[PDB]
Amino acid sequence: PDFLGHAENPLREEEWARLNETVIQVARRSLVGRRILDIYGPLGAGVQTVPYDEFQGVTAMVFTDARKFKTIPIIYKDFLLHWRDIEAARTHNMPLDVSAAAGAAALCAQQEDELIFYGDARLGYEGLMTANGRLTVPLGDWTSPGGGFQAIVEATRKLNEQGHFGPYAVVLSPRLYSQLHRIYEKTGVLEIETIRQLASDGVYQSNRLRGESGVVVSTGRENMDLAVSMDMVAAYLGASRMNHPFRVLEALLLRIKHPDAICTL
Amino acid sequence: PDFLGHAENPLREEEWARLNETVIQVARRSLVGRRILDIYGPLGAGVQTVPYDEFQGVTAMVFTDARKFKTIPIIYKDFLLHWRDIEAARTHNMPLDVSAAAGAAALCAQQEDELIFYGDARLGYEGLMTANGRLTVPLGDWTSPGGGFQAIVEATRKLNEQGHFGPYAVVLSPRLYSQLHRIYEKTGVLEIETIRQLASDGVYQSNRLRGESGVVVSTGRENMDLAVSMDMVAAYLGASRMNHPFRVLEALLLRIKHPDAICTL
Amino acid sequence: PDFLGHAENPLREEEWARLNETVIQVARRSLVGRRILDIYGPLGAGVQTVPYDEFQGVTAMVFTDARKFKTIPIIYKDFLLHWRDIEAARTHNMPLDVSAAAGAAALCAQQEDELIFYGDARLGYEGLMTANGRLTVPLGDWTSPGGGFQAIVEATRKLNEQGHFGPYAVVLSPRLYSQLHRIYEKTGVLEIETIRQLASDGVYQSNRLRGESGVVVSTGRENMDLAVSMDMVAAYLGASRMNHPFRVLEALLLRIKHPDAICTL
Amino acid sequence: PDFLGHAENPLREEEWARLNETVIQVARRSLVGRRILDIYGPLGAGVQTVPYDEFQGVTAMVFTDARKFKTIPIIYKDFLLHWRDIEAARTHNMPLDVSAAAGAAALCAQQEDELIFYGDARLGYEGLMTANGRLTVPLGDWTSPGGGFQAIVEATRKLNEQGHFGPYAVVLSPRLYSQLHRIYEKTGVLEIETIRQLASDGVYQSNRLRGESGVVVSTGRENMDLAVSMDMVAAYLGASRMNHPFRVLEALLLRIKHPDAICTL
Repeated sequence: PDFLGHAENPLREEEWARLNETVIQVARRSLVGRRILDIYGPLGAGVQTVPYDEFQGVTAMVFTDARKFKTIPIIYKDFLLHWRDIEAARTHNMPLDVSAAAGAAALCAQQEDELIFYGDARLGYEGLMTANGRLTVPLGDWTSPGGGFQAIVEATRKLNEQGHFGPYAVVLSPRLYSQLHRIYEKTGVLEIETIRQLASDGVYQSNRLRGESGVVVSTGRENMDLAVSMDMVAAYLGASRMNHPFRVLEALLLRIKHPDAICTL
Repeated sequence: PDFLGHAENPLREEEWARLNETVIQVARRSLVGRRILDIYGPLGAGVQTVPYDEFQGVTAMVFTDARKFKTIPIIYKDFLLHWRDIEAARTHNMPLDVSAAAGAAALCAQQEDELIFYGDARLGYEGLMTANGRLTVPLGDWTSPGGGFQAIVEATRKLNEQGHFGPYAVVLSPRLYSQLHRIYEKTGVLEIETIRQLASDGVYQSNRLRGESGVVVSTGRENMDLAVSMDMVAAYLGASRMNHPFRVLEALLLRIKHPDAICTL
Repeated sequence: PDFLGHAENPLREEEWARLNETVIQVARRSLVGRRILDIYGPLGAGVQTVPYDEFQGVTAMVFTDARKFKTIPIIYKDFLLHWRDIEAARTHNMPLDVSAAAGAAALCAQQEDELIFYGDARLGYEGLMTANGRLTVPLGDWTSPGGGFQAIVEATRKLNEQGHFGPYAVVLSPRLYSQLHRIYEKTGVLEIETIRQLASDGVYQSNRLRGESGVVVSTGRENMDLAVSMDMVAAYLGASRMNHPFRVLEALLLRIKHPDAICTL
Repeated sequence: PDFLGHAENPLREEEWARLNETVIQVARRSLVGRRILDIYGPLGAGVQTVPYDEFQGVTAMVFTDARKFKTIPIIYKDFLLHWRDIEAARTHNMPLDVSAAAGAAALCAQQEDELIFYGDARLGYEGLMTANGRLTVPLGDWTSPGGGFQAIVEATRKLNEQGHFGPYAVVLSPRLYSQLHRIYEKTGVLEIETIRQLASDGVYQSNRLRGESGVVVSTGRENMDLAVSMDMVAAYLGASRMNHPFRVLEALLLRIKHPDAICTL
């Protein structure tokens, strides 16, 4: 009967394909970090450590590669399919409900963006909001109509003088996004279109930022990367008590190879 | 073991293809000069001199081709891959990190744009900012709202009277770009849209220009060319001390076949 | 002529085999550390980081493998074969002189033993003489006939009470080795035979130890390992100026997975 | 991907062979009981009860085999391999780390020797230190130089008068082993060589014995056996939460078929 037995992929190939498509699609729709960072290609699930810097190195002599090494975190969320649903979908209703997968993937991607913007801060992971040498600037009197473009211009000037010209990118909190998206306030048209023309790559909004945020970054690779050990895939754990629990995995590591292209408002 | 040996392409065909794709892609994204100049097709790395003018020529008689001849410069930047990384990527992590290639290509393309806009000025190379018979015009009181469009109009009029009508193109410094991109200042809408409609080919911004710049040019071929000896390719030098150093090459020459279509602000 | 050309293995397969045999043989004869430490098998030259501990680990949740990660050093020594010698040995004298390889390998193995016993101490590497939680004991009045066996017995008792019984091993400095190897001094026969019977694995002498040393360790695996990235092989660098320089490589890392089985005199 | 699936031997045949070789090798090195007891051959994991005596047996009549029957204990220790390590070793580093297996096997073999020498004493299991009819003898004034050989001689005499001549074997505690291994103390040479010549099979040391111990036994089969249900093998339990837990099994039973060849000091 094949269901009075333990395990080894209760779902068929079509159902696995549908599940993976759903999880990948909702991840791609939700994630905002993966739209300004070039990704070090998918290395495979085997790797656990990746270099964090750039290779600039030159009786017996000993040579120790002194760049840096950091371990790759792993993000997961659990979800459960009832016993009878799979057995039905194998003969009964051809669709298999994958609502739980969508919910789990949404939570996982939200945690991913939170991890990129804020590091764990005690495990040693760093982030676009906590990187050392962050080029911090003050962003005060934002409520004044026309006081947000000034901070963006001074920030991009500070990055230009440090040697980092080229296309920029801006990630703003929802409140600041609305404030800059509502008013004209300086000379001409809405004071988010001028910033969008200044950034030349895009101005995005991230829900994970706190009340006041808004870093501008230099989108070029070799400034900041994103090591993808493996993209979001759904994995089967094992039939606990004749049900079927799964897990959606992801293993990303932000590496700030050059923390000069960061400027926090 | 193939790594206790010297040389001859440590990278496989797939890795070479990825490296060349990365370098070409970042070059194409960064370069601004190659968007207003038609390119004399890639001649191959063999050539070292190209004619700089147009052929208009008519006891024994001697005939000397008296047009002009100039040598083609070559732009390069070095980068280094560690020894173990290639050996790993051959069996371990399938990706090979090409961050260094991206950085080197960005620097090389920046130097390319600098070379086009400013010549070497002592090696004899000339440029859109230093060409003789440049049709120089004064650009003063730019800060006055509505004082930038006037200079563009007088410049395009000066080019029209010299016999060079047709589509134009404008390359402005970042400061002037923002100043014209921020204000309405004359009659109607933002005073960069009217200039964009006047130019009919595009108004671009180049980071390599100094504080005050902004030439307008006639985009037609036979007015100004761009001799491409070879596009940006990554070349392997030779394993110095069991590491692997590379070099990204480029050989371009701007030739101003007719310095009437230039006007510096 | 094949010698008016650059590179790619000037030596034939027989000569390479002889060279590798010589270097491996002298290494195996000289090394004393590899006789009390089980080796994590040769991982291949690709790997650069290995775990330093034992896996004991258990809105979305993030899991960071928190054991430890350390990079694998690399030990090398250079040697040079004259130009004409290889060309002769290809037709003239069938032997190729490999004296330089033997000297380089001896120096490399000496540095290896020094590295195992003393860590680099500033690069972060640790060693049987500097490990934290070392169970230090005082070894005074060694000159007194019969005062060396007492220290060994108290040290092995201290290890027994900590939970580490099983076979032991002892590594003594040359001076202490002679002192214990010269005198009877307690009850019966030479006071190095009783210690040898107590250790049950062997009492060895290492030249790299300073004046006063003599740790006793528990030889079992899972107490202390030795990660072998690659054994000593001779590698060819590249014909600099028509000569032929080589290099003998080695990449070992001592990992003290459990610094309870150490006791320094 | 074969790792987004549950179970059925995550390790390949080579890795299983290496694991079993490591566990068996460390067991064989550590165990001291299996060096004086002939083993009733490996019966297979199926059996759970073995006879404990020797068959000496002769309206309807009923015949009940009245020898004895005892159940075979099972000794295990758990260890865990991380999720990513197996996936890496399948493509990345060819070695698989088996340190945990070595530690678990060492603990299991230590428990085995403890079980042989001391029975469970409440489950009914018996041992060379607790067997009834043990021929107990007093071993006092051991510290006196030459007072240990006397006890061994009187013990072997007591066994000889009981009808059990033939080769003997001696298992002594570490303290008594050192005391007899340090002094000459009677007539000639070290007072452990004479006992070794008296025993004719070997004098061994076991760490599991308490402060004062030292039985001498008659090594012949049919006096005392060792029923091996199955030797130490590593078994896979099942992927709990995408990790991989294992277990090393062993099922031995000491059976004292004739408790006359025992004499406790």
